[PDB]
Amino acid sequence: VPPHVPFELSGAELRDAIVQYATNPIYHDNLDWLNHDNPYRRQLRPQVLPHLDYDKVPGRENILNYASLAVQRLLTSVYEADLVFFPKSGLKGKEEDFRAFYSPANRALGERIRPALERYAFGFLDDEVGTWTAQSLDAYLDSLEQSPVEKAILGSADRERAARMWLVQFAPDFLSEASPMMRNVLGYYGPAQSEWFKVVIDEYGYGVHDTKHSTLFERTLESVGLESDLHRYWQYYLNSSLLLNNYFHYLGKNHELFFRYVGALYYTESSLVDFCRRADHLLREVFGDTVDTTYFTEHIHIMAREKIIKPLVEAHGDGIIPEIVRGIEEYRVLLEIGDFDFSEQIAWMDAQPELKKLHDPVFEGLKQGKVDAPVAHLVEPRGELSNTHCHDGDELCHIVSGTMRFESGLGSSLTLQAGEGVVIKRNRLHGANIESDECVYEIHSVGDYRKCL
Amino acid sequence: VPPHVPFELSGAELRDAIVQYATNPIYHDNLDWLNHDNPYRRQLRPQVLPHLDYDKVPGRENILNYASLAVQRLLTSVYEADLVFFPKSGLKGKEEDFRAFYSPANRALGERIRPALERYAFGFLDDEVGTWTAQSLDAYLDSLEQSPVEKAILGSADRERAARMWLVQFAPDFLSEASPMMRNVLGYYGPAQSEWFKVVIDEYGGVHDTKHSTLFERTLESVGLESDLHRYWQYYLNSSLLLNNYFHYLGKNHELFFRYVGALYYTESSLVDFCRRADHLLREVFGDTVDTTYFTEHIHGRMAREKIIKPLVEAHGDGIIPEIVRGIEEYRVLLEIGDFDFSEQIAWMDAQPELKKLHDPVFEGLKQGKVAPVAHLVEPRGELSNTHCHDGDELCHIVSGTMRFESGLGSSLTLQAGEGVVIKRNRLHGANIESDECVYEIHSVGDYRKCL
Ligand SMILES: [Fe+2]
Ligand SMILES: [Fe+2]
Ligand SMILES: [Fe+2]
Ligand SMILES: [Fe+2]
Repeated sequence: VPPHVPFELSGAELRDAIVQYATNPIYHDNLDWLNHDNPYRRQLRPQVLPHLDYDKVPGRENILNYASLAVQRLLTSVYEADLVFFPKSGLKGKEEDFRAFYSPANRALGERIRPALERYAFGFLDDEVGTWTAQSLDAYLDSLEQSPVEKAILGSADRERAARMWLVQFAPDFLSEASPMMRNVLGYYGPAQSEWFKVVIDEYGYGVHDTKHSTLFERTLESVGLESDLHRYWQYYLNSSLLLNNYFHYLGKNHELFFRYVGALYYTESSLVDFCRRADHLLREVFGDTVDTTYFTEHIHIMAREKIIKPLVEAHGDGIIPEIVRGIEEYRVLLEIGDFDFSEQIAWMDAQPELKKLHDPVFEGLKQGKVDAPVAHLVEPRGELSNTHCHDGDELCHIVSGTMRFESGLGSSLTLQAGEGVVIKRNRLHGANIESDECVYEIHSVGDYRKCL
Repeated sequence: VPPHVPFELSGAELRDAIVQYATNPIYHDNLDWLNHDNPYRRQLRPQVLPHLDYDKVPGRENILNYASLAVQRLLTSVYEADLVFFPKSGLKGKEEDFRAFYSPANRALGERIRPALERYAFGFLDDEVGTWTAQSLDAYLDSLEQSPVEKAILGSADRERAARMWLVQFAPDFLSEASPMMRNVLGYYGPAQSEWFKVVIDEYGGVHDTKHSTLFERTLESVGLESDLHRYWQYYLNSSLLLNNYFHYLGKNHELFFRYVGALYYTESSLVDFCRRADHLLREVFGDTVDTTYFTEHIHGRMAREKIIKPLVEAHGDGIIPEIVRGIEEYRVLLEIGDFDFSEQIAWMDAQPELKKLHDPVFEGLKQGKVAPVAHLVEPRGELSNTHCHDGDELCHIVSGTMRFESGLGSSLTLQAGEGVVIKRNRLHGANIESDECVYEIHSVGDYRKCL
């Protein structure tokens, strides 16, 4: 028997393999802000991946840096190759993009880099979350006010724009609802398999398309002027949103974390009533009667501890309890990241007029060397659309000549003319496009922008 | 934007990558003929994989050669990594085999070689199966004696052994029923998704006792067979794995989604005749004790042409009709291979006493130089050669010792000094040593009839 060479992929061979998967033309930069009914095109900005270090796994203080957002976009596209998508208007015309996403090359390229991507995205959870008995697990299970999402949407200068930015975050999740959960009911195991499929049955709405939860979220999006084609608002997905959705494909694809999904299954269903009640009350508060919230209220109309957790512990032993606990705590940490990330973006979107005015005083500090900041000069023609991204330090955009559309979120835009600019806060999703025949502008890497005031 | 380097894996780098995935100790040779309640260990015989050419894809005339059987075993192991398995007696004790099967290394190594394995396994179908209209398709759909399976089991010298060999072939399929089809209901598309999930619902029952996999459990336990995967892995036929791997092939690769739409029509619309013949066959062989509720419950075909095929062609155009037909015809070719492979295996098992007698005359023909390469072997007690096959007939001649020659589930021969057996090509077979030592020769006679 020949010796086994352990699987290894790191260093430059990892960067080349990640670039290889992402250089597929369906992943290149979009010329518009939205995807036009094409579920096979996902913008991964491949021109930046060669310059990132995937060997250096970041901590929680740095999971909002661009490399983590770049990895989230790669992981979403890698996971979703197992899911069936077709445009709302049909496959006719998009056959070539359909073949470039579902091909023997695309999945193998993404599956070979998945272990390394799955460690840059979730490696920090080891520092954020012993032996257990069924008795200790019970008490921990028994020990489980305005939400941060309510404060940001209700306290926003534009409540409707804030809520619409919140709804599109659930597009990859709710429109393919229970797709990650179904990864566990494949195979052959005990009665817990039928019990888990019982959740999927309700999650798919008995087979009827009208009561399917994915169709319910369509009417929710269509009631506020938003579309339901994936992935229309891909460029408006926050880092934390992809992190939350990718976590269940992470738990669902890798069956060694099957008991971690069992823990997160309890926590979601036991917190789902309060979440759906808050979403229904908040949406009707922002939009009124015109909003369709049947998706959330149906969940209140609708078994895991006795019918799944208990028989699994009796059959597979007490050694699986820490993983059930770890799945609960890992998910709670991720929810905290979403509340912080989403609240920072809304405040960043609402403060756009003042951060544009703030460009002046920051610009004077640099001219007086209050800080020493690297500068880059750029000349781009109209239609050079920088896809949405973020930076690890604050930047000062200064427009010398021309006209630029600075994007900070769905419905949040600034027109920047000659002599004007904007202060770009770090870790915030943002992009830009040129609206004039030519635009000359500068980018100042000031680190902390408050050091220039 | 850096230029795109197209995915490439062939030649020596392909063999190294296949050996790399299969050298996981959970894939090593089993010391017994059966797996004892461990769904994470599958025998892939990795010490033979370096000596196969995966670049030369064989045609249908050679898809029963051993190289195809080796690829079938790997593809099943790669496909089933997406499936949840737990032992019947619990995990407690299989933790490291459980971690050795469900790990990022096992999945990435198997997914990297999957495109090449799928070209070796299904490449012949390109030579075995234009534009279409909805009307041309309807007419093709409207135009679709004992079965070969009945003739083989009822014509067998041991009908009970014949039927038990037939039941274990469906273990990876029936015990994980609707698992390949459920790969298509993940995602986000039109009403056709809800129609497909309704078919999956019937296969799962939602209740565990009425779940169709549980019905097949009581079927196997009623004839003395166990329901833990993969106990009879060494007794799985090439064509059996080929049929099961075909639906994971269609389910994993969503570019073949409409090929599955064709295969969905044919199976459910032919499953009634299949289940009725199986119910009649099992009751004739076993009698009152056999539980055939699995087959009678199945007795989807009409919901699939109107509620799935019709709106899909209306939504995606006529260009998907050729793939729907291809899924139908590709499935019919594989059933033809299963019927031939299974009929040949039973005839090979029933003819064991005569093939032992036939060793004598084949052996003198070699003694007259009428035909053969020879290999001498000295193996100790407990040397269990896992089941495999060869591309030509071989003559096993025993000089000294005792050997248990395995030819199938319940088919065995004791081979002593001076005796032997004629090993027919492409037939699943194995061997074990029953004496403190066994010295024997293996003669590669090609066609054994040239020695008579
Ligand atoms: Fe739901
Ligand atoms: Fe930027
Ligand atoms: Fe069924
Ligand atoms: Fe042999």
